[PDB]
Amino acid sequence: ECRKMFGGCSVDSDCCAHLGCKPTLKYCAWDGTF
Repeated sequence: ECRKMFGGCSVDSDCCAHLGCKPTLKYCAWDGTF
């Protein structure tokens, strides 16, 4: 039960792989390639 793009989180360890909770915002921003 992890989080995905536009899922909503608080800490970096609150989303699935290839995702990162935005520090300025509050959601998992997928950044695998970019």
